[PDB]
Amino acid sequence: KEMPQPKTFGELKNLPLLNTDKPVQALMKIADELGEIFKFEAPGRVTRYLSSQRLIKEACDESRFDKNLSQALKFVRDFAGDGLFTSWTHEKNWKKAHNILLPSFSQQAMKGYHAMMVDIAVQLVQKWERLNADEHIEVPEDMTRLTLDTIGLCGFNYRFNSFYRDQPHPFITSMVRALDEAMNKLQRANPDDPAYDENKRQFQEDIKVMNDLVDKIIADRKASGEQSDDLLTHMLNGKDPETGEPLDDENIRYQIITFLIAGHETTSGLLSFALYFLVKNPHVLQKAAEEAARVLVDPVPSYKQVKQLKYVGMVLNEALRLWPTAPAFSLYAKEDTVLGGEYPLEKGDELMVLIPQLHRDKTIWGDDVEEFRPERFENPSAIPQHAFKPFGNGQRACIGQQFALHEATLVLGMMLKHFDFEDHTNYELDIKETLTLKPEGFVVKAKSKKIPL
Ligand code: HEM
Ligand SMILES: O=C(CCCCC1CCCCC1)N[C@@H](Cc1c[nH]c2ccccc12)C(=O)O
Repeated sequence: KEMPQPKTFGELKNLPLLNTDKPVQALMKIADELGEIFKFEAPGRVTRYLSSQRLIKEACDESRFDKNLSQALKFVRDFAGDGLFTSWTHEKNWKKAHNILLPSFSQQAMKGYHAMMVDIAVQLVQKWERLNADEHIEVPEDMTRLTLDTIGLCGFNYRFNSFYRDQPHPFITSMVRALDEAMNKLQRANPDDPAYDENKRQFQEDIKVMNDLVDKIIADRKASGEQSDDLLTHMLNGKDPETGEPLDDENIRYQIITFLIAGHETTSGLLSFALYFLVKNPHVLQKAAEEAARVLVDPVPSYKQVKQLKYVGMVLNEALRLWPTAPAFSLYAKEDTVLGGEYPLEKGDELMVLIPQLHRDKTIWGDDVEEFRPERFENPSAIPQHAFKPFGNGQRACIGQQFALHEATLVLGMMLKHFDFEDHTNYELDIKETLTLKPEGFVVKAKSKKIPL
C-alpha cells in the first residue's frame, strides 16, 4: 500500500500545488478527493495532511507528538524569534514565557481588560453610527482596526488610533507583506539566487517597521507616569515559578511582536466570518440580536453580561468550525509510532492538521457540515475530544483563546444591539489567505437602531 498522494510534477513532486494564492482551500479540495490522510512531497521534504478526528485525536497525544514549526512559521521566526508562537517546546524561553504570561489571561486579568475592550468597541459603534445614509461598511478592514487597537491598548497601553485612519496602520501593511513573503518563500528553488535580493531587502524593511513600533511601545512604558498592570507589565516584571527567572530584553521584544500579530489578525477574521454567516442566515441573526437586546440592558456592557451572551458565543464557535482563521498547525513524531494502526511513522516525521477539514468530519458532525447552525454548540461538552480545534492543541494551544472570545462576544453583542445589517451587494464569499483566512471584499450596510452609548 502507498499512502494517498495528490498529482506530481516530476522532480518537483507536489510543490507546484502550493503555487496558488489559496493554498489551504486547495489542500481542502485535495483532502475531499483523497480522504483523511495524504502525503505531500517536495524536493528534500515531506509532510502528511490529516483531516479526520480519528487520526487527529492520536496526533493530539502530547506523549507521541509535539508542536512542529511549519516552514511558514520558520520564516515568521525571522521576526517573531523565540516568542511563544514560533518557539520550540524544548526551548527554555517557551516554558518560561508560557509560565510568565498565562497569568495575563487569568479570570482576574480578563475582567481587568474589559474596560479597554469597551473603549475600542465604542469607537467602532460610533464610526458606524456616524455614517451617512448612502454609505457602507468595509467589514474585515474595520474588524482589523478594532482588534489591533484592542490588543494595543489592553496589552501595551498603546493607542494605534486605527479609527482615525483611512489606510491601515503601517504595522499592518508591513505585517501583511512580511507574512506574504513567508508564504511565497515556500516556492523558491535557490533562495540565495540574486533575483530575490530585493525581496530580502523588502523583508528586512517590513521587519524594521514592526521593530520600530516595538521600540515606541517600550519607550512609552519606560517613561510612563501611570502604573499599568497589563501584558507588558508581566513581560517586564514577572518571574517564572520554575526557573525563578524573568524574560530578558531580546525575548520581551519577540513577545510584543508575537502578541501584536497573533493578538489581532485571527480575531478580525473571526468577527468578519461571524457577521458574514449572520447576514447569510437571517433567522440566526434574529436569534442573536434578540439575545443581545435581552442581555445588554446597560449602555456599556459589563463583563458578566458578555459571559451571558450564550448564543453569540455559539455563533462564534460555529464560525470557527467552518472557517478557523488559523487553519492549520504542525506536529512531529517524538518517537517511532504507528498512526491509526495503519501508517507507520519514524521519529521526526511531520504532520499537518487541516483544521477546516477536521471541522467537516461527517462521522463527528453529521451530514450537514456546510450549514451554519450555532445550535451544534448548545452543549459544548457534547463535542468529542479533539473534534473542534480552532485554538490548537494541549500545552501549545492558543494562550489568547479567552481574550479573543471575550472581545469577539463583546463586539458582536454590541453590533447586534445597535444595528440592523443588510447584505446589500449579495456578497459572494471570497476567502483571502495570508497564512490566516479572511472574507475579502465583505461589505454591509448598517442601519442604526438608534440606542445611546
Ligand atoms: C480567533 C482568534 C484566534 C485563533 C483562531 C487562534 C488560533 C491559534 C492557534 C491554532 C494556535 C496554535 C498554533 C500552532 O500550533 O502552531 C495559537 C497559538 C497562540 N495564540 Fe492564538 N488564536 C487566536 C487569538 C489569539 C489572541 C487574541 C492572542 C493573544 C492576545 C493569541 C496568542 C497566541 C499565542 C501566544 C499562541 C502561542 C501559544 C504557545 O505555543 O505558547 N491568539 N492560536
Ligand atoms: O501547509 C502548508 C501550506 C499552507 C499554510 C498554512 C498555514 C501554516 C501556518 C499557520 C496558519 C496556516 N505548508 C506547510 C507544509 C509543506 C508541504 N510541502 C511543502 C514544501 C515547501 C514548504 C512547506 C511545505 C509548511 O509550511 O511547512
